[PDB]
Amino acid sequence: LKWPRDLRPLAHHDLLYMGQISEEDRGDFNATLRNFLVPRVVGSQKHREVREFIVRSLKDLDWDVEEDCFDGQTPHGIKPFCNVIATLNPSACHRLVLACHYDSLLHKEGTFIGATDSAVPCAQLLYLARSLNGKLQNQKTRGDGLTLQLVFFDGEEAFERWSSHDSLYGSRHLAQKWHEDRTSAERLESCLERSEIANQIDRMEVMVLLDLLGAENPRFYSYFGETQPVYRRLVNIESRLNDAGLMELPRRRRRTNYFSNSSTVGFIEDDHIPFLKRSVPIVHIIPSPFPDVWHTLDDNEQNLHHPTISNLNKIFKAFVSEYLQL
Ligand SMILES: [K+]
Ligand SMILES: [K+]
Repeated sequence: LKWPRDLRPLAHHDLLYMGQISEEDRGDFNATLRNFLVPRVVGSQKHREVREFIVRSLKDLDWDVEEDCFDGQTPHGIKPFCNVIATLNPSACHRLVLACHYDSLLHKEGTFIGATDSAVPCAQLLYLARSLNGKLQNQKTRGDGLTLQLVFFDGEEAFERWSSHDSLYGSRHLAQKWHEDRTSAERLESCLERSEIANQIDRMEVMVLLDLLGAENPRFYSYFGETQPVYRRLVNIESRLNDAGLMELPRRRRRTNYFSNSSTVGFIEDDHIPFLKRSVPIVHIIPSPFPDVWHTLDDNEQNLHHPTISNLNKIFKAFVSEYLQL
């Protein structure tokens, strides 16, 4: 079955622009990232400060921001959680959803920054909102029934041994909440003709979940045949940026090959699962293998690879631009 939205290839002009990184672009991203490079354990002050920074940043861009807060039982007792959902145009029927988690693992060995997991993805979502603001605000005026939505999940990490009951606290909560919140096309702005909308989760056109980003040379695969048409746009955008010489490589005459044009045999549990189970199409932008620093105290700022982050930012900016026809 074909994708419900006809995917128009990005014009060369727009590809070149989205593939440019200025000195002030790099600086802005790094300033954003610095806010996240702190321990962010569930219920802590720094975690609250990070949430407040996310909320203020997006409110300042005139997005609608909801703080979805609740208390849930964990192996460490009752804990407070708060998901952040930012929506560019609440009224638009369909959402391109980009997502990550903002909590950091409570590590048995001590202070854990979780730079790739997922401080970098958090910063990337805010950077996209900031850097594309003018174009996004223009797109919102179109009445075309599509918008951008950013979800920063709380409580992705397990408190003890990962299990169905100990992990994904924010995502399980939000997926259930949206599934049980009934609605219809008649109540929404410009739904696609053959849309089956019965609840809020049906409005999530595709969920692009970013996780474990920021290490050198990540390898991505299409984890879901359902979203192959969307995934292939990431492959194409990467190829086009390389052809144009817009990727940062350590030597001349190399290419990035992050987005493999294959599928893989790999089952990864993450915040997409509760949405996947409710028929939300998923693109999971997570590397396989995981970065070597995964869940170690070495998942820190200095182990980030900035040229890779810059390259990913170019791909993501071009992707959002293509999908929303910015
Ligand atoms: K121009
Ligand atoms: K993790």
